[PDB]
Amino acid sequence: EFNILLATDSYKVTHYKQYPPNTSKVYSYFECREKKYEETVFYGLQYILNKYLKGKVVTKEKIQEAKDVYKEHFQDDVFNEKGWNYILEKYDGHLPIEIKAVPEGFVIPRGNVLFTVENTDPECYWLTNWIETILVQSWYPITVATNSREQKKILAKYLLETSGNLDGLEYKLHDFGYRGVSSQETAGIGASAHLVNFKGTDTVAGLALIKKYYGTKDPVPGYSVPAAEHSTITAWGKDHEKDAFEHIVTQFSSVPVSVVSDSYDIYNACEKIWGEDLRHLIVSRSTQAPLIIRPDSGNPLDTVLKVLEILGKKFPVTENSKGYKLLPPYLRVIQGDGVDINTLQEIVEGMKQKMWSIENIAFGSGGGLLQKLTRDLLNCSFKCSYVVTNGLGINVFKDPVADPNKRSKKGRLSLHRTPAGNFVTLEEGKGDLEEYGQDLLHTVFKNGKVTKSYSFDEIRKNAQLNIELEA
Amino acid sequence: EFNILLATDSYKVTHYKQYPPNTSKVYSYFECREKKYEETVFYGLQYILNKYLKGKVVTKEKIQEAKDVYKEHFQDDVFNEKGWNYILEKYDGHLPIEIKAVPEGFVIPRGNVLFTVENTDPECYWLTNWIETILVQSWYPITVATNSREQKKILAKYLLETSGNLDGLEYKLHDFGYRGVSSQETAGIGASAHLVNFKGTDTVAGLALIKKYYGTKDPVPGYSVPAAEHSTITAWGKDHEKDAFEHIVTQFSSVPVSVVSDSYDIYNACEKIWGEDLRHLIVSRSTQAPLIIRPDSGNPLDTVLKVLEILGKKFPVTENSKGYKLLPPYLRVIQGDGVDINTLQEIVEGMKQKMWSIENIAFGSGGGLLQKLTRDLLNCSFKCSYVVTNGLGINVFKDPVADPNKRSKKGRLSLHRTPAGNFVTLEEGKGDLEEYGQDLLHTVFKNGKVTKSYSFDEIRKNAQLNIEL
Ligand SMILES: CC1=Nc2ccc(Cl)cc2S(=O)(=O)N1
Ligand SMILES: CC1=Nc2ccc(Cl)cc2S(=O)(=O)N1
Ligand SMILES: CC1=Nc2ccc(Cl)cc2S(=O)(=O)N1
Ligand SMILES: CC1=Nc2ccc(Cl)cc2S(=O)(=O)N1
Repeated sequence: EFNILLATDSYKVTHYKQYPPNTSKVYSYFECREKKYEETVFYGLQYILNKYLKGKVVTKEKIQEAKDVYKEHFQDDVFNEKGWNYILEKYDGHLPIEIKAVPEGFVIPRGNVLFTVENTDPECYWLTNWIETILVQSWYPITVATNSREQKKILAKYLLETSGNLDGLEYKLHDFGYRGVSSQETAGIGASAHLVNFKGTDTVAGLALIKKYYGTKDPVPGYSVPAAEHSTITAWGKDHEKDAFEHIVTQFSSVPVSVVSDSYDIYNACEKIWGEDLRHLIVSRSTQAPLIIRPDSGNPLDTVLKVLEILGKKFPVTENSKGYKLLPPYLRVIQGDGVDINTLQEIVEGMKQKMWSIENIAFGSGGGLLQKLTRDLLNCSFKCSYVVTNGLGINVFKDPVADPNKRSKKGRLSLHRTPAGNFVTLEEGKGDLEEYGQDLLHTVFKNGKVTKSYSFDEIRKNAQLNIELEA
Repeated sequence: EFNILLATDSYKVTHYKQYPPNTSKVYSYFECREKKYEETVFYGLQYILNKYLKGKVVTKEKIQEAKDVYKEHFQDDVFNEKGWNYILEKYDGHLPIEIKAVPEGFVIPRGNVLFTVENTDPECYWLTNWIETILVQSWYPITVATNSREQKKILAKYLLETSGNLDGLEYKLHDFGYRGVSSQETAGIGASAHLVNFKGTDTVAGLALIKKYYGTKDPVPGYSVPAAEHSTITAWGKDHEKDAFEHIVTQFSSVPVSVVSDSYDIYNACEKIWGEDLRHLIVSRSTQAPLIIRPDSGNPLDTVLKVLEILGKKFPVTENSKGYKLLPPYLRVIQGDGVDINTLQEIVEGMKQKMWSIENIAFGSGGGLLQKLTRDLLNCSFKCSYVVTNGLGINVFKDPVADPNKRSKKGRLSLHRTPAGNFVTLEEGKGDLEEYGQDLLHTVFKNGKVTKSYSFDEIRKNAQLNIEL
């Protein structure tokens, strides 16, 4: 069972003895620190609040286990038994903490306050930063959601340019990252973040997370289609690739089906097997059930362009109203190897240069989508900005001489609309001057209870692209 | 509750319809595919076997739940309900799978078989690759342990060169990565993989994992010391940094204490605050309880060197027998910002250039150690190499025309010591010829039961550096 007393960085165990004497309040905030990715999608805090922070999170047993662990971990007794006991006895194990946050799904420019944390009991001044570690892990769903949205922006731009519309945009980037992430828990979190922007996923773990913690009107938030892997093609034997292909597309004759085609020779597979030997099985398929040919190796751009040129000569190509080439509706391509935000851009631009519509292709991404990201990408960071000691509030901050990029904000913070309709973060309690209207943060957690929640449908709406929003 | 029927890539739900008819056996293997990082530490499988694969993992309720989810997920009825029913009825929900693996901790060159997976009942040919997704996640503890070990190699080389020994090597790289990883579960797994090589960690989650799944003779596998953060310094006010420092070092006067010193001006803090105003509180400290000064911003190399030069002029420096400069034993430095394998190398080389012993410094690493890694780094990969169809075994593989690096191995595999004492993977069942020694892969899982386990102590022993031996 999860124990919040054992879910912090070790050194934080010793912090209650390092704050100024008579400190009654510690107030801290989270931002994606300023100075690509000029704006971030705020998503994932609600998961952490519900799974880890709400309700009775302290018991006599959890206190004793933490005590015994830290005794050996530090080779000394430095653990704050009395402080944790106080929470157990006074509040029945419910955290005396208030957290305020921007609504989930909101798209906010870098350098803005996203959430704030403070203790609501003066005895629990040390509690605010004890929970830094688990709250800061929100960097991950934020970063996945943000990077996934940036890829949607690229896809939207080129789909609109080459086709005249955005039909099917939300299925253009499929999550293939289940095997390439660091754990089962990470898989569920990351896949959910991607589903903020898209509807295609093979990372099943994401579905149950959204259903439990966020909720959608629809039965599931994400979808998949039948698809082969190398084992189901190569198992037939090297001389029987065609037999495998025929069996698979015949088994899945009335639903869309993806078939990895590069086991031995992608170009032969496209031109001779699909393009000649099995062509009669492809041209008979329905628009609702296309064959989706999947290259999976080689230079991504070069391979996509050559696959398209091959198919364009074996199948009847049309020219859409924008002047771009379009495969028949029973035949599509998915590129699911080497795809990240950089190569995605290079592929779609290269397709556009060669007059291929983005209608023809979809992308899959695994490691690039869910694993190749760090806290450093958006500079997600939690810092103390305000304390009260001897009854006096002081504005605190760090400001390292050799890195102005690491300077933190001062004092009590609030988030506001500017006269032009943008975001601004006010420091030093200046929000109380009321020159900038109401604070846009909401209390989302207070004294062990979740006080404000968002459905996954609301989050998706908040996270929409401006291009989509242009009705 | 975790449901194995829901813990695979979606498309694998459809694969039982795609394999050749009359297939009784699907045999697959995991390797860190060839084409730095020439050898990998095998660690983490035992965690997965115990937490996810062993015992009764199939129930009626789990089958129904999966059926319901997949109906909506695919907008179609594809789902091998009968296959899963069979496992439930015939084997009380235990997986009819055999897994053979190299012992955990083993250090193996790239491009060798590390573990193999096969069904033990012909009805369950589809099950071997169902569990690919969960098994392949072993890439993470493998890669963390491997990358951590490579950093230990660098530290050892430079510590030996500048000091003549390896004293304290196992405390030279501390795990600061708890806040920088993607989840609580990842935190525990990653921290445990680092502790294969070192003993210093702030990622508390790793301790409980090792105790539950591996075990150590000592009470805990990893340790920490009291340390400040920016909040405990800055809370005192901008004009009171010295007061914060004095309070903290005095609270922790008889144990090592790390104090972040870059809140406002690291160089001022080292030269005027530690080096003058509070010098008297430092030079009095025990050798077992030094002050550990922690810079946390700026160019990692330039900052470490400037800090050492400042400290060397305010405190009595000696020259060791190798000719390198050494701070007094009550004063040490930790660099815990921007450290990864590349920058670690650049810092120790830079220190050696300026005649500073590696004895003087330790390193902390967070995102670089536990998060900035992918499955692509060592090319961790799981592929089918052997199937039996109509009673005939056939060796199977992929070999993409445009990428020879992705060619996979053929047939039944085994791992052997070579006459010169190296490793070789034999393909096409050639291991049965017994021209080499015994197969180094051992059965670790069979039909729902974990059949061979390793302690964390054994794993650390297996993962030792050559220079340590
Ligand atoms: C549906 C589908 N699923 C996948 C999952 C993982 C990978 Cl790695 C590849 C695919 S696909 O491209 O065959 N399509
Ligand atoms: C053509 C195509 N269709 C799909 C339909 C549904 C899903 Cl969930 C995914 C795809 S695709 O991206 O593989 N390409
Ligand atoms: C000098 C020093 N001592 C330590 C003792 C124990 C641990 Cl666990 C870590 C360290 S250090 O690496 O911060 N530096
Ligand atoms: C003991 C110790 N713990 C830390 C944990 C996280 C960070 Cl980020 C920094 C440190 S330390 O360098 O103060 N030493």
